Amino acid sequence: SGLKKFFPYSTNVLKGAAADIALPSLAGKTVFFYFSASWCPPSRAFTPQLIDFYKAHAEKKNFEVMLISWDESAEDFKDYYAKMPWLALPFEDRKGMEFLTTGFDVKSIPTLVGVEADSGNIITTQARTMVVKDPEAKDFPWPN
Ligand SMILES: *SC[C@H](NC(=O)CC[C@H](N)C(=O)O)C(=O)NCC(=O)NCCCNCCCCN
Repeated sequence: SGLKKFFPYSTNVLKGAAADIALPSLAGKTVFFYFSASWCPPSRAFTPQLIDFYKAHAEKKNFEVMLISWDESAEDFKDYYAKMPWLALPFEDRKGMEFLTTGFDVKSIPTLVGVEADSGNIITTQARTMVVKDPEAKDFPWPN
């Protein structure tokens, strides 16, 4: 996996209440790293739009979303991630969050960066705006 250079400290990611998801289940997909936090109103307001997009398109367009949390506390993470249907980098992997923030040049939230799982190549850094501008995914994955 292609993405293994982006997970130095977590071998499993979250889905719902579990922590049994491994990286091979992302083979062949585009993976969107979603930088967000509940303390940020703009981020909170973008999340539902991304939820509708995910329900409409995740299967047909073969993508996954992974929350990379800038939340303030373990409790805030738990409550905010519980609103989401997709994956998350575990909160206790703070170092891994900082690694990805630096690696994808994330200076603000919400930010959504799409990567090809098999190569690890960044495909798009504009997915936040394009989920809003292209809600039917006509031009997905919006390659930069
Ligand atoms: S809620 C957190 C904030 N996000 C926004 O305000 C939303 C931005 C935009 N309208 C959008 O909707 O995407 C956020 O992520 N703030 C963090 C941040 O931007 N810090 C970077 C500050 C860098 N300042 C540079 C100063 C250099 C001067 N020489």
